[PDB]
Amino acid sequence: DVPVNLYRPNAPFIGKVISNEPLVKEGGIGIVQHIKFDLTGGNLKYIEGQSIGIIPPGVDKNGKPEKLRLYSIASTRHGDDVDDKTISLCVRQLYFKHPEFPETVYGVCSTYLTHIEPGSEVKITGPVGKEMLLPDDPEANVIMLATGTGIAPMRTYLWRMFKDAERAANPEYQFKGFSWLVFGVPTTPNILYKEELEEIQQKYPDNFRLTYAISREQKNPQGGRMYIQDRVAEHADELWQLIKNQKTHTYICGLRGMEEGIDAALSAAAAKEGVTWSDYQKDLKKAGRWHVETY
Ligand SMILES: Cc1cc2nc3c(=O)[nH]c(=O)nc-3n(C[C@H](O)[C@H](O)[C@H](O)COP(=O)(O)OP(=O)(O)OC[C@H]3O[C@@H](n4cnc5c(N)ncnc54)[C@H](O)[C@@H]3O)c2cc1C
Repeated sequence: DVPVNLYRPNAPFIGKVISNEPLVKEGGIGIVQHIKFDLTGGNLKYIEGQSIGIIPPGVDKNGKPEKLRLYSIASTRHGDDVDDKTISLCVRQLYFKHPEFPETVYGVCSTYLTHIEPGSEVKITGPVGKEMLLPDDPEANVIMLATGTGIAPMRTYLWRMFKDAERAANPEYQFKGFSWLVFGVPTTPNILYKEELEEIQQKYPDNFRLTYAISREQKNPQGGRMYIQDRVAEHADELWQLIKNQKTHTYICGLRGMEEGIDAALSAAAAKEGVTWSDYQKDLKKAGRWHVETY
């Protein structure tokens, strides 16, 4: 039922770049690009929460061909234009390292993607993943805890739930539950998809709550920079109350490291009612209601 491995690394789909647009506004940190690919001429289909592989050109330091890197799909199954013809990614350029020659390290696949030109042919594999799927139940509550590019699967869920053209295309999914996105980024210009996220909250105030953790602009009560874990702590009792509902799903996505703080916050909330969060969470994971993709 769920499409998986329609294309594999030995014989990838060759897609064409339609557009490559910047998501970090002036004054932000780093480069994150929204890249849309043309799927016509192949049979790549996918659903919300899945990933695709991209195989970048070139060889590694040992002269071996570069292998695929996975990227969370950032578009709904219908693509950004709701035409079933495209797929989009949300790609951050990876960079790092200290003063030792050569000092500048640029990630191979992310540099390739973030600098890619419209018209370029790209090797795509997948789709893959069954851990980040959105329930078919339109009355589900959906908690979304994202940092940076971890917004990608959240965009797929939220667009499907709330975009006019999506609602028109999906007669069997008219979302009437409650969704809450807690989104951590360093600056306001780094709020990926800010305008569209805020448009959704304005239009659906009873079905969508938007909470930011902006590290360079906000401080937690302890005086440290504000991170997602701090917002989860701030709203721990509330989030726990929602998690107790049999129909609530929670999604966590982004660079590894935020899970520990999230668990600590929820553990303290649950303990007040005699619940050991780590046990409850194991049961949630087994039930398919606790969804994590960190990298
Ligand atoms: C399921 C999944 C979903 C993903 N979704 C997205 C997404 O939506 N958007 C996105 O941008 N990325 C996403 N990623 C990450 C992506 O797959 C790549 O790993 C990333 O883009 C970097 O690869 P690259 O070739 O640029 O870097 P590569 O050249 O592989 O370089 C990566 C290497 O950098 C080395 N390194 C050394 N020091 C550091 C350091 N301080 N910080 C980081 N690396 C260091 C590590 O050894 C690492 O293996 C996802 C990954 C997974 C597994």
